[PDB]
Amino acid sequence: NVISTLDLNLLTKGGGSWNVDGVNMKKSAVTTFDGKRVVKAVYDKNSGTSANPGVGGFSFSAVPDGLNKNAITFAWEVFYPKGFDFARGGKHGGTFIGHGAASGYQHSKTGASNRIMWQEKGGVIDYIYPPSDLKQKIPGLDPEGHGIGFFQDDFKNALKYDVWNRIEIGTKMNTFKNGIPQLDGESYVIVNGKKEVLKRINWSRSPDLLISRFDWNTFFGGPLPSPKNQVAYFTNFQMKKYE
Repeated sequence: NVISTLDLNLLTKGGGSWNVDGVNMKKSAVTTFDGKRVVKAVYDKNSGTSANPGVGGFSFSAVPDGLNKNAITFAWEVFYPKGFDFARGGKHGGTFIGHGAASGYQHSKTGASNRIMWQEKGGVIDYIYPPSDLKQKIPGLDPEGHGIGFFQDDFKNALKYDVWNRIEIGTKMNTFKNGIPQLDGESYVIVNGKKEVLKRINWSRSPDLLISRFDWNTFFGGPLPSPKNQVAYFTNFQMKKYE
């Protein structure tokens, strides 16, 4: 079940056993909200990617003690005050495979990523950057342009207002046969108790390229940035056994 929980009071000083670095708090801050220790994620009007001038969200990287390189789940809760405008979606974060680019319109032969995005009206999708020059049998799973979305129909308006939404994302490596990846990797997403699973993934090209870190980086879009100054709260970041 839950292997460990991030202590947000250590987020800017190494994260304890989560081995956090790469921290960019931007305008966000660890605080208390609804009696929980949370991060208030501050999204300025017109914030998003670096193509957008406002400041929004926050980021950090973690390699927790106990990270299982073959399969692992990360989980968190998020509160959207009534009135929050989800626009046309944005990122939370997720699990990165191997080393090298796998996000931001850039791919690599050795890296992949499995992330949560929100969508319009509070939807959720699994958003995957697969590696360059690696066979996939899942239709549309190609390492070109932006990442590939899954579960569009399955989490429509899943993210509700004025409550703690529970989100999880699980990642399980493919196996290898004589160094050949076997198109048997998996992903799953859970939102407020509903689980959807994706099988038949090649997550890497070689048995030394495995699950390597959790990268958190929340922001609107691209391409559509935050329509207004607004906040959301994140809490209870957990690393969990892959179910």
